[PDB]
Amino acid sequence: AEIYNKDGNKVDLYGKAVGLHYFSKGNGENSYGGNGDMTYACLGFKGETQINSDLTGYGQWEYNFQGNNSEGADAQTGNKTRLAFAGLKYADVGSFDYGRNYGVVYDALGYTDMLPEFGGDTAYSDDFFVGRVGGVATYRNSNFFGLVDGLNFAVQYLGKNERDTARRSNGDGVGGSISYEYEGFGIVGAYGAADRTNLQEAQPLGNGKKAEQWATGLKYDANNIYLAANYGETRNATPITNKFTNTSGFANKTQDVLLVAQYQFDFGLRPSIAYTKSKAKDVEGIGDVDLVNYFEVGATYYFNKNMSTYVDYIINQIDSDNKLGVGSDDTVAVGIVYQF
Amino acid sequence: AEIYNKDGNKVDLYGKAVGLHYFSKGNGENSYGGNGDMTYACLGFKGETQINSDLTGYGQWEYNFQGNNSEGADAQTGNKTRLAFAGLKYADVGSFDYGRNYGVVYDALGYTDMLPEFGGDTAYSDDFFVGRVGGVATYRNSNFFGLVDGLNFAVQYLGKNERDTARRSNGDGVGGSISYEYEGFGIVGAYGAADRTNLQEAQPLGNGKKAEQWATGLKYDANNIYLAANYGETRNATPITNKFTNTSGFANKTQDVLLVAQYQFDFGLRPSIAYTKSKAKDVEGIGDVDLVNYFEVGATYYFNKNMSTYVDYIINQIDSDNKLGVGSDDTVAVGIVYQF
Amino acid sequence: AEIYNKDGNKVDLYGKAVGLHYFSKGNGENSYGGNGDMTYACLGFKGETQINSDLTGYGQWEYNFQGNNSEGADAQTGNKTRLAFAGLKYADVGSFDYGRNYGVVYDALGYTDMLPEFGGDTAYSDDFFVGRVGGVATYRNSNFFGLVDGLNFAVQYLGKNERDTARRSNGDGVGGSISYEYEGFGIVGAYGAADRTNLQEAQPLGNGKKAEQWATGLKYDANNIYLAANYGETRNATPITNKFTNTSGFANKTQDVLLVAQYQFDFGLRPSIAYTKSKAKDVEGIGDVDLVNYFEVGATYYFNKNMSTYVDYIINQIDSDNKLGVGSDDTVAVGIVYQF
Repeated sequence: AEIYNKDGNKVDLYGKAVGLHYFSKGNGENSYGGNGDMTYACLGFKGETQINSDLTGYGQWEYNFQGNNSEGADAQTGNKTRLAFAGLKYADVGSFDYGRNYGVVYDALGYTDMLPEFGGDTAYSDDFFVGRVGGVATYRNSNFFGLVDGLNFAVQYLGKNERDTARRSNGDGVGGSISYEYEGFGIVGAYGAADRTNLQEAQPLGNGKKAEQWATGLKYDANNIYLAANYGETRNATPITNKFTNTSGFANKTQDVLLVAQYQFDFGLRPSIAYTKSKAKDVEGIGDVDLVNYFEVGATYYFNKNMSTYVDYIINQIDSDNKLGVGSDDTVAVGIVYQF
Repeated sequence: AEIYNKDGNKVDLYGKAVGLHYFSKGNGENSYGGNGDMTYACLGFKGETQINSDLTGYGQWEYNFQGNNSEGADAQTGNKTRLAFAGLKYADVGSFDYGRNYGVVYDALGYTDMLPEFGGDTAYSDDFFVGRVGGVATYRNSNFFGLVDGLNFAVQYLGKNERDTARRSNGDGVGGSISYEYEGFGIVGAYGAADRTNLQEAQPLGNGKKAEQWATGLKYDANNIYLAANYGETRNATPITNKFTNTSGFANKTQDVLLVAQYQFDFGLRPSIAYTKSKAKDVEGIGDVDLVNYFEVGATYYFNKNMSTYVDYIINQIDSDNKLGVGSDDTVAVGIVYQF
Repeated sequence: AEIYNKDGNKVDLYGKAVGLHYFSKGNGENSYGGNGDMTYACLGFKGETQINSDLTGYGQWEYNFQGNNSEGADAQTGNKTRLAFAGLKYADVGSFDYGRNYGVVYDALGYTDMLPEFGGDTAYSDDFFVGRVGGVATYRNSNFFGLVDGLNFAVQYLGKNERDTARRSNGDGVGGSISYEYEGFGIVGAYGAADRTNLQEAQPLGNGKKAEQWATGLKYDANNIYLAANYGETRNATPITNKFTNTSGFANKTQDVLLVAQYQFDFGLRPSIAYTKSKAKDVEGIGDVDLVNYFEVGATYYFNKNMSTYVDYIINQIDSDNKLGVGSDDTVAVGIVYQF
């Protein structure tokens, strides 16, 4: 909600309270999304100041406050800053920002990341260019310097992040994307390669000294209709765990397909139908193994722009003999969202 | 403070900075409330949107930021989300919300939870239905569907929370309350029973497979006067620790009495007089032992609706030979509160 | 940004998103400021209510959210509340506040704590009276009860803080300051002494039962010019670590000199030139050792009051044979700040 707007500076303080619950049989250990209370709340700000007609400054921070922990020792579990960056937009020359932000490949994956509660399986956090990462410098151009409406691109420099954990670490890398949007249609191609840290390489699964990720996306967004499609691949980038051996590392290779179709009724109901499949190839010891494989049926009802509720049902297609131990049970999310 | 209110959506951003200090002899280890700096600050939001004339959506999140930690490793100690839920209110049909909220028995205990700094001893957190818990679905009706002014009730479903700690865990349960308020008078009855988790049962103290809690309250609230009274009981629900053996678990049984009398002078001074006693029965090994037992004399002065100060003095009646090791020294809290 | 102002109560919600990066050779282990992403964001509030013409209440809380952590286990690293206090200002009698705030000696050190990114080396946190500490009661008088324009003083009572760490602990103490400001000129003297805790005394380095710190400052602040100077000394107060032996404690004695000169161009550019040197004396085992020693060249450009960028370059004068192991490499900070 725009809580401030004077002297060319407007601040938007936003946030949401999400009452959420997951339903899965058993202890949800073998299910797709887990089982039980998953309530949480978000709080963040979006600032934008007009330094003059062509130059705009801006900044954004967003935090995740878990609402399913006790007030005891476990109180902070799951709490984190999602975004934190600042930047400048200049006329038609483009924009540049730095800090914790979305990797460029997400410019692709963003297409299908539209399910009510699940979806966007391949958009992992602190995983190179697919989701939110720290230390990214990002340049973005819109409409090819104003010369070609609908043609956009971005380049992104990822700075090395040596964390205590191989899963949350990364070496330096570069990534870019090109997308074109013409009247309800949109197409994108995104790609990024990077160095893997010593620790990442010291992991049991996966083998290489470079990490790659590219995805393409197609979408039809108009007339209350939303059909989007994604296909991407990766090398030594996708994090995987062998639940049996308790071994971890990255998939040597994965081929990812995400499909989504939705419709927005004028009365507030937005039904959703999706399909996701991500399969690892050449996993040391296992061979080819599905990481994600399901159908999704769900719906969101919007009371207005501030209130809504939804049910997200995952019809898991992963089978019980999945070599890595990926769960095979279904998961049903019900939630009630307030937001400003 | 209502920082936003447009298009039927109003957001209230609130918070307080509390300079606080406890005075107790010794290392406050044997005193009632501890000794030293207890400064803290709170920040939260309360949103409410009018979906139309009969339907209202809403949400609330509230966080506790300890202000007595260093900027070192201990910086996060005591930090937590107190509330986090969303819900809908429909005409005279009632309201329903879900997320982290107050257990139904607190509908009773809330009566005497009015001391300047202490009080509400029996309203523990993550303790079934007495204080704030996670995963509660709560339905509340006011004025019996609009048919009977002053008659209100609530039912509440508690979802199982299996935490690493027996103290912060719980099984599924149900609770409800009925209260009636007629011209300054108010009466309530609250009750809830629930399953105890494996771990809770694996504890040394307490013995059962179900946890119960009920409290009743009477109050006179009018003409600058506030006299409230509470009496409740519990079975295998109250958490207790034997400081000697370092053993823990829950009291098999407790009988709780809380008394409060206060007066609001027109010039801002609100003196307070209270009495609290909670006694455990059949504690394995000890027998009958007082958990809480004191008198309270204190005062709050309100400069205005945003500023105030207070002194809360606990005249501890617990004696030095208390079998569990509950402290016997007095505690005096002084604080200065700014709030918006 | 003043987001609220009604009925004599105004709240100012402020914050900033800082994209920041450090450049140092090697693993920045031997450099002055480290190497890599140092992005972060701040959020805090400042409230002030007019209880009447002479009496003002107020409160302030400020939090630091690190933006260079992953969304994993390390997510909370570096997060902390910087300030948290409440107080009252009465006519010309002065003000008094309590909670986490700035120690009185900082009334001196504040003079030179003006570098774009570095500087204020001696203003440590949770280090008695030099930086932010918890549990400080502070009385401040301005203009000597209104009788002498420009004459100000403060007294401060520090309450004992026994933390798990000797570095973050403190015993009771008292401190005061006197400063005088006449037309662009300002002079200050600050001093404080305190008890050292058992644990602090149990440390290998440093020897005493009392901790002292005093600093004086001179400054010329006018006509776009800023020249400030600080000289202070300490006894058993400055925390020091022997990187070789991995030993820690406090310097028996230190002599600190901080120098700063800056100029604000009308077009937004504020160049900066500074010099800092802090040298420990009588360090058990080493003798005299420099703790900090460098020159600083840097610049800040202000697009407007909400946006800016800067480069801070540290020309480290510490030499590679520094007995304690203090790093000798240079560090260059580049950052882009959005703030409201």
